[PDB]
Amino acid sequence: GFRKMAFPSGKVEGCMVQVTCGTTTLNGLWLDDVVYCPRHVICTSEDMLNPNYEDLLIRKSNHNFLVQAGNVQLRVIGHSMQNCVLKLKVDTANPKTPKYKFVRIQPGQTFSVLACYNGSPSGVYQCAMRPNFTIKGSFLNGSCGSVGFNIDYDCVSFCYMHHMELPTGVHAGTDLEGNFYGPFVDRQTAQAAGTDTTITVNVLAWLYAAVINGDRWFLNRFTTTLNDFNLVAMKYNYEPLTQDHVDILGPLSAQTGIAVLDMCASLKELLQNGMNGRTILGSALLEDEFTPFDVVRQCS
Amino acid sequence: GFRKMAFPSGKVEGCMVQVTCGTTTLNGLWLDDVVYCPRHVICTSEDMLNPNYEDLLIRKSNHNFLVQAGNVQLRVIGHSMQNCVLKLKVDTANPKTPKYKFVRIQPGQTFSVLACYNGSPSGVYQCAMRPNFTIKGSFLNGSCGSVGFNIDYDCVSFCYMHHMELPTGVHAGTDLEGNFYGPFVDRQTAQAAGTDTTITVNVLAWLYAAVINGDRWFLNRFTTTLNDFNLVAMKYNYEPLTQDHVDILGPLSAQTGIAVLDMCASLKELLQNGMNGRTILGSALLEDEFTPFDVVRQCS
Ligand SMILES: *C(=N)[C@H](C[C@@H]1CCNC1=O)NC(=O)[C@H](CC(C)C)NC(=O)c1ccc(-c2ccc(OC)cc2)cc1F
Ligand SMILES: *C(=N)[C@H](C[C@@H]1CCNC1=O)NC(=O)[C@H](CC(C)C)NC(=O)c1ccc(-c2ccc(OC)cc2)cc1F
Repeated sequence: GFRKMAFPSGKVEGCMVQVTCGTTTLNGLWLDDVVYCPRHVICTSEDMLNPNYEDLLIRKSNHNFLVQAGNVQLRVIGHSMQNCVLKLKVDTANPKTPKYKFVRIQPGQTFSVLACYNGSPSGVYQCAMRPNFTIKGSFLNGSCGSVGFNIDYDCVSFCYMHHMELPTGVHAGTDLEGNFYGPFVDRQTAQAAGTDTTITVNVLAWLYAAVINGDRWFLNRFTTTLNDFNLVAMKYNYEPLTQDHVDILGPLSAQTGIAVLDMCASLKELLQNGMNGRTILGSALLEDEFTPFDVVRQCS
Repeated sequence: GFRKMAFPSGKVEGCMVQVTCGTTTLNGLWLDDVVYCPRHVICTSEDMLNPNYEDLLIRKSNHNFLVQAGNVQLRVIGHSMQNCVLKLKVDTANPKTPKYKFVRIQPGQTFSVLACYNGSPSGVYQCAMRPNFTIKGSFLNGSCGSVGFNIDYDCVSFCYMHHMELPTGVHAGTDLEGNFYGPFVDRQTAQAAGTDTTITVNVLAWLYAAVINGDRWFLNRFTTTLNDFNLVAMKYNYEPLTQDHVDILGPLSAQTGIAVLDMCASLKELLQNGMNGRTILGSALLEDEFTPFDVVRQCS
C-alpha cells in the first residue's frame, strides 16, 4: 500500500511550550535556552488590523511574557524580535533539546506539522509547501506557533512556524528566522496568494509509486519531449518540468523501467482525458504532496 | 481546512524494541517487564506455509529470543504464547511505560499506526478498521509488530499489532491479546476477506465536516427515511445505518443545523449521480476514514 506518512513527532513534542502575553496565548518552540513564537502574541484584537510591532514591543518587558512548560514556568531573562518571530531568552535550557537545525525549504518540499493548542500536542500530519508559498493544513484558533519539521536520522529540521490563515482557507507562516514564506505579512488584511500550481515532479513520483504498488492502468505507450510536455503542463496550471526534475526522478525510473518522458506522456493523457472514474492508489485525483524522496523512503 | 491527523507518537516511540529469533527480526512492544511481538518471529521461511506454532515454540528457550532496546539488550527470563502473540518476560521494566490499556476496537473505528522497522520508528499515519476487519495501511517487510493506538489524554489505547498482508494488498493483524481481527490466520496461504463495505456513519461525519468548512455544494434539499436510505446503501456496498449511528451524528447535526436524514438524502444523490468532477474538501471520492469523534476533535 501507499499512505501519507508523517515523521515520528516524539522529538518535537518535548519542545512545545505555552507562551502568554496579555490575553493572547499561542505555542512556542523551546530549544536550548531560547523560546521561539510568532510575534503577534503581543497584539490585541484591536492592533491586529494594522499593528506597529515595534511600538507594540517597546511597551513590553521580560516579565510580561509568560512561558509554560507543562506545569513548570520558565523565567524570561531577555527578549528580541527577529523579522516576524519573537525570541524569548529563558534561564533554563530545554533538557530535551534534540539535535536540530533551522532550514528554509523550497516550494514542493514536504514536511510534518505538529498541530498544537496551548502548548500541548494535538496531532501530526504531512504537508507540502505549495508553489505559491502557502500550505493546505488544518489549523484552529490558538494553533499559531505550531511547527513544521523534517527528521533526518537523529537531527530535526525545523522549517515552518504557523502564523495566519488566508481568505481562501490555506495557511501562511515563516521559517524559524521569522522570514515569511511568500509575500505575506502578519496583519488582518485580505492578502492574496498567486494562482496555486501543481508540483509536477511530485505527481510523477506518485505515478511511479503507483507503478511499484501494482496500479498500472494509466500507463499508456506514447512518449513525449520535455518542451512538448511543458506546453501541456502550462495549460493545466502545472509547474514546468526541468532537466533537474528529470534527474531527480532517475532512481524511480530505473527501478520501474519506465523512462521519465514515458511517464510524462502518460500524465499528459491523464490531464486531457481525466480519470474516467478510475482511481490511482485509491485516489480519484492526482496527488502532488509526495516528493521523490518521500516515495523512495516509503517504498524502501 | 481538514486533514487526516494521527495522534502524537511520542509515548509510543519509547516502547518500540527489536525482537530477533533465529534469522527473523521484527518489532516488539515493551510495556512494563513484558515484550509483545507476533508469534511468527519463531518461523523460518519453510515453516511459514503451514506452521505448527506449538511444535515450533517447544524447541525454543528464553536465550533464543534476542530483544534490542536501541543499543541495550534486555534479558529474557520467561516466554509464553497467548493466541497469535508471543509474550517475552524481561528482567527490566520499561522506564518509559506510559499509562496504557489494551482494547479491541470495532469496525469503522480509527487509530494511528506507528510503522517501525528493526525496532525503530519510521513514520505515523491514521488508519481505520474496515468492516471486513482489514486495514489499508503501508507496510514493508519487517514491519510486523508495529502497533496501532489511540491517545486519550495521558492514556495510550493499544488496539492493533500488524501481522500479515493479504492478496488484495490490505493488511491483517491482532489485538494485543493475540486475537486476530476477522477470520484470518498467521500462515502463508491465500486468505480472502469479505467484500469491503463503506462505513456509512463515517462518510456522513465527513460530509458534516465539509459543511463546517464551507464546502456546501453537495447539499441538496430532499430528505429521506432510514429504511429508504438503507435500501440505496445496500446497492452501493454501504454499511447499513442504524438509529445508534443517527444519535452518534447528533452533535454534528446540531452544530450545522442539518438533520441527519437530510444529510442522508444528499449522500443518496451523490451515490447515484456521482461527483461530476466536483471535489469535497479537496477529494473527488467519499472518505470513510473519519469517525464522528475524529470530526468534532479536529473541528474543535
Ligand atoms: C493563530 N493563532 C491564528 C490561526 C488562524 C486562526 C484561524 N485559522 C488559522 O489558521 N492566526 C491569526 O489569528 C492571524 C493573526 C495575524 C495578526 C498574523 N490572522 C489570520 O489568521 C487571518 C488573517 C486574515 C484573515 C482574512 C480573511 C478574509 C478576508 O476577506 C476580507 C480578510 C482577512 C483571516 C484570518 F484568520
Ligand atoms: C511482517 N514482517 C510481514 C509484513 C508483510 C510483508 C509484506 N507486506 C506486509 O504487510 N508479514 C508476513 O510476512 C506474514 C507472515 C505470516 C506467517 C503471518 N505473511 C504475509 O504477509 C503474507 C501472507 C500471504 C500472502 C499471499 C498473497 C497472495 C497469495 O495468492 C496466492 C497467497 C498468499 C502474502 C503475504 F505477504
